[PDB]
Formats: sequence, C-alpha cells, structure tokens
Amino acid sequence: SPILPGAWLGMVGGGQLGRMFCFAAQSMGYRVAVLDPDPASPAGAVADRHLRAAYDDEAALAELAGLCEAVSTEFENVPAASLDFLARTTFVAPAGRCVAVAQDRIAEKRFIEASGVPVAPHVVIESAAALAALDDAALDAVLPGILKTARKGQVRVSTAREARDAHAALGGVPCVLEKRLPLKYEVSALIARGADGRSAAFPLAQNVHHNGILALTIVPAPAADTARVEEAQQAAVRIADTLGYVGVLCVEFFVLEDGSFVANEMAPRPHNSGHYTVDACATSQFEQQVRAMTRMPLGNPRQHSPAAMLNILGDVWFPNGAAAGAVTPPWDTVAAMPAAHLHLYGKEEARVGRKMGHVNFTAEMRDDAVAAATACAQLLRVPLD
Amino acid sequence: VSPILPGAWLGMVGGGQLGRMFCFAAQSMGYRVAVLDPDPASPAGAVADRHLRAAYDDEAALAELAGLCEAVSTEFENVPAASLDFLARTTFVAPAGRCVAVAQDRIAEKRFIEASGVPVAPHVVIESAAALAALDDAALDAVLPGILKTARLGYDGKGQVRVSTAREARDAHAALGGVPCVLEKRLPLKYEVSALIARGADGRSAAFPLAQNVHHNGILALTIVPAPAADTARVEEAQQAAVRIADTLGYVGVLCVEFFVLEDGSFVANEMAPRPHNSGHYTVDACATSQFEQQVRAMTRMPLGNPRQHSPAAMLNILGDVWFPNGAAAGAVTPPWDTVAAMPAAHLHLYGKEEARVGRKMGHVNFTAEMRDDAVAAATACAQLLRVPLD
Repeated sequence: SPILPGAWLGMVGGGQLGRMFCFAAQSMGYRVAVLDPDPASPAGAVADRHLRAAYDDEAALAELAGLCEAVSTEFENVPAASLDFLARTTFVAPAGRCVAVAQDRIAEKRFIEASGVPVAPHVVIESAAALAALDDAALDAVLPGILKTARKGQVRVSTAREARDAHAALGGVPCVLEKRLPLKYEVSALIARGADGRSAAFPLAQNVHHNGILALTIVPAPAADTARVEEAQQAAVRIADTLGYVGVLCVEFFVLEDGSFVANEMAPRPHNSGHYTVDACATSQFEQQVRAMTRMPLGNPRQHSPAAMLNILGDVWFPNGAAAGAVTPPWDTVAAMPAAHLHLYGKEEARVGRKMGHVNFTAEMRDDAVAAATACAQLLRVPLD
Repeated sequence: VSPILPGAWLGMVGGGQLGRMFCFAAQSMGYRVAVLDPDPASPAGAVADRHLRAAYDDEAALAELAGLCEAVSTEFENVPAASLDFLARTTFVAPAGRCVAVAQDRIAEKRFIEASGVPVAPHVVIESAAALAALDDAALDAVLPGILKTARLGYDGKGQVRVSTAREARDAHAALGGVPCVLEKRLPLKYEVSALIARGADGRSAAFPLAQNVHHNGILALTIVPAPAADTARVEEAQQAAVRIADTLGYVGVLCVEFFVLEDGSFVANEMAPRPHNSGHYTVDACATSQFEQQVRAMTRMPLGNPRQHSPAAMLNILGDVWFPNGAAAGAVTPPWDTVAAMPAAHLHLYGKEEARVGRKMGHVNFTAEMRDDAVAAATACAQLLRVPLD
C-alpha cells in the first residue's frame, strides 16, 4: 500500500543526488532525513533533518529506520549490510541485494547476461588461482583492454603478460578484464520500476565522456533510431525485472562501429546522465525515485523539450591551473543564455575532477539545445574532446 | 549594480508556501536561503538553509537577516514596510518597501494603477465619514451594487460588506467605524485574467503568458494557461499594462496584476501583488523559468530567465476543506493522493502545513499536457474526485 505525502523518507548519502531528491520529495509534501557523515553535506543542508553519522553507525541507522517509512540510496559505496540493517524495520528501495549486484563489476556483468542482454566482451578473474587457470590465449581474446577491480583500480593492458602483472599489482583481488572495443557512440537507458512490477522508461540519452568523466548528454540520442531506442529501453526493463528492482535504474551501453549493441554497466540510483529530466520531462528521475520508494504510481516520463546537459567540474574554477587558485565562473553570462538552467550543488571547495554542478539546456528544437550547450562549453573552457 | 552570484545568502521575509517554493528555486541554483517567519512550523523555514524564527518587527532578527544576506525579498502578505526599510539600511531589498506599501492599500493601489495609464475597475474612494457625507447618493449609485472594502488590513475576505443602495453603503461605512475604504462596483464579468511579469534593477522585464483565473467562494480555484478567452492582442495588452505599472513603480521583482474582462469587452485592472502569486504556480511545471526563479534572478541582479511555456497547463488549488468531506466538525479524512498521482498530467505540490483548516491553502495540483484541453480535462476530473466546486 502507498506511503502518502507527509511521511518521512530517508536518503542514504547526501551528495548532489541526495540534494536533488530532497527538492523532489519536499515539493510533493514529504519530509526528508539525510544520512551523511559529511558536516558540509549538500543534501543535509537542505533536508528536513540531517543525521550527521557514519554509514555503518548502527545507532544512526536505527534512528533513520525508526523515523522513515521508506529509505533509498545515492551514496556510491554504501555497505549492503547497512541497507540490510535498515530493511529489518523499514522499506528500502532499491533493496540491498540489488545494490550489491550493481556495485560489483563481476556480479553486474553476470546478471545482465542472465537477463538475456548482450554484454561487452570481458573475462572474469576472481583470484590469482583463477588467473593461473587462464592461458595466454584466453587473455588475448580480450586484449588490448583494461583490467578493473570488481569493487582507481584500473590498469590499461595490452599483452597477457601485462594482464598477469596488472592483476598482481592490484593485489590479486577480483577483477574483470574488459576488451577495448571499436566504439561509435555511447547511450544510457533510464527506467523506474515499482514494487507492483510496473515500469516507466525515459527516452534514450547519448553520452560523451572526457578523461573518463561524463561531459555532455543529449536527449533524445541523435544517433539512435526508433528500433535502437526500443531495444535499449526493453533491455533496461528486462534487467530491472530480473533483479526485482524497485527504484530508478540507469543502464549504460556501447554502440560499436559494426552496429552492434552491448551493455556495459548499471547504476542502482538516479544517474548523472539523467539530470536533464528535471528540466526536460514531466516527471524527473528524482520524482520517480520518490514514487518508487513510496509505492506510489510512477510518473509520466514525457519529454516536453529536447535537451542537452553539460557537466560542471571543479576544473571550471581553475583557468590559471589547479595550483593558482579558484576563480568564480561567469554565472551571470550563463544565466543570460535563454536555453540554460543552472544547477549548482552547494559544495564548498572546487577541486579537479569534482562534480560541482550542471547546466541543462532545453529548447523547442534539439539543435538549438545542443548549440547552446556547445557555446557554454566554449565559454566555460569545458573540453568535449 | 553588480550581480549577486550563486553561493550568496538570500533572505525571504515570510515562510509560507511561496517562501518554500522560493527555497527550492534558489537552492537549485546554488544560493543559500535564510527564511524569517515567526511560525515554528514554517513550511519554508523547514526546508531553508537557515530559519530565523522571529516576529516581523523583531529588530534583532532583522539586523541578523540583513547582515547575513546580500539580498532580501518578501512573500508575507502583511509585512510592515518599516521592516523592509530597516532591512534596506544594510542589504538590497527587492521589491522595495515603498512598492509593497502601494499594493497593501486599496486606495493607493487603485490610484497608482490609474496614474500608470492603465484603466481601473469602477470604484469610489471613501477616506472618511466627512468624505462620505460630501458624496451625494448619485455618486454612490454609480458604483452600486458593489462591495465596500477597507483599504488596509482586510486580508482573506475581512473588512468587506456587500451593499446595493446608497443607504446600505453609508450604513456599511459607519459599521466599519468610518475608516478608509474603496467601494467597488459589481461588474458584468465575462472572465478574469492575471499578468505575471518580472522586472530587474536594470529596467529589463520578462512576461509570462496570460493566465485565466476562476474564483469560487472568494478564493482562487482554477487557473488555465494560456488563457482560453484571450486573443493575441489581449495577451499583449495585459502584459504591457503590467510592465507599465512595474516601470512606473520602479519595481524590482515579480509582479502579478489581476484584471477583469467585461461582457462589453472592457479590460480593467483591479489589483496587484508585489510577489509571486497563486495564479503563477503553473510556471513551475509549464515554463522554462518559474516565477520563483524569476524572484531569485530579480533580487540578485542576475539576467531574467526565459518565460517560454513548453506545455499548456491548468492548476487546481487544494484547500484544507478537501480533508473534511463529512463537514468541518466531523474530522479529517486523508485525501486520495495516490489516485491523484496516477493521473498522467498531474504534478502534486503539497506545502508541508501541519493542520488542514477550512479556507487554508494546503497545496496545488498542476496539470500539463501536449494539448490544453487535456490539461483542463484532467484538472476538472481531479476537482470532481476531490469534491472541489469550481462554480
């Protein structure tokens, strides 16, 4: 049965995702308690209540579970044991078991395959013993590639020898060895699924990464035709159904030069590639998180306006280099752009690589949203390639 | 003159639903908000970066707000202009006290709009018993039947008397103690509209579309945007009238001007609100920039946002009455918010107020759709579900 407006909802993690959840939840009349050990928590600052405590502090967890009728998550490395502890006393969506699958590169690959969705070529290496039982030819099948720890932790490798040495260099921990592929473009599907098994899919997003960090998202994905959108949406839903997932799920895919389509990873939460939904869709990804965790009907995902999203890293504050000190970006100039919606997360210190905000661009025509995002990237010195 | 950029502290005098929705807009852009509101259960204070839980005339609280904030705006209906001018000693106050004061006095408001060259709804000003004694019956008959309204402090229907004859008008004035009043003629109304504009310190403005408003029992019930009854010329006329008033006032902020369109086609202004307005809540879900974002931009001397309406919209108000389907005395019943949330057009906004009371604004539901008729049909169905009369 539904948990109606006025109820306390809990959020494990108080970064920008938790912060944007607060606005969605409070707008609908819910109260939000954020658990985040950071005294400067961006989400905690704007929540109804902030429990300043560690993610494994049982007294804090009991207080959250006691106060809240449902709890969801945004923090990247949340211990599933904490979600377990919480679910003894309250409704937790997504469940710890789902979060644990999504947080482990081996589990996630195995699960997507089990859901009947093609996965990007890789070899699983659980241990030194598992590595010993793989011959050079077995490794060569996925090389050159990148060795990645299943749970920073990545090594580019070209030969079987480099692969063996890299595994030892990472301490022999569980890893996946991912083949480098002839990538054409990247897309993400973003879906909400409820406790009753009903789901709602957003449009397909096309994502550009720079130096391994999301830079630009365009929606609807320019490169993907109707059949591709449908294929990607159905894939994400199939995964969510197989997982018994309640919440927002983001699945990232590669489209290769040969036209093939492969899933690479998934996030058990609202995702950076979904921030456009706040300004471009009838229901945002944050509103869907609220609806899923309260067992309320899912919202209409209708995209009213074509959109682009430009990430704002801390690098934007360092036009004279990181060491020379912060310079406030020209936010007035950005606000003068008619397509722009400026989102800044209330983080105190700009640092290289740190996500400080984003700018959504909406317009009647997609080309105009994209041109505005491109011009803003030039203004702010944000590299797109 | 310079812009007040993201990260700055912004103050809000008043912590009801308007201040709450202001907080979401301001915090999303990276500003920190301090709310001044004496109510310990302040809906805005609950979600603000800071809540100064203080009376509106508490000078210690006001000095702390002004010291902390680089700019301060207002939402509270009866804010003393003396408090705004106290604040303006040490911070940027937008809109200014003198603008707010004009809107709070029915006589000043009518006089100011006329002085701005915008036609005003027929009325007679009655400053005093002596002024009334010097008006002949024919002078009163010109605006009768009508409603006698106190000039000051008559919020939410207070200080008003329906009158039909000159004698009833004179008796009503004496009943109210002879205080300053306006006598407003009851007009042959065809429809009501509101214009909603933002104006900056640099004199630039940005106008939303024209909203058509339906009132019942003296309270806003339903808003539809764009106004179905207004053609392009009417939209432009109303927007330009609101900008003319704002320019004449030297107004910095969001201004809502409410008008009547009469059976004969006459277009007259009746009142203005020096703040975001209930008839503007649709902007949060229907426009590229909401009225609350424009309040942030205006008070920070930042460029105004694009007011583009991406989707046709309707808004249904939710009063505390919705909780009392068996009567006010019979006790509260939680409304079917799940059934509302199932409506694909609906956007549910509930304000976090603790006690449902008759006549109290507890929330609103915005409806957006590709087609206006569908948004209107959804609002009308939701009104039937919730037992909300629209006429």
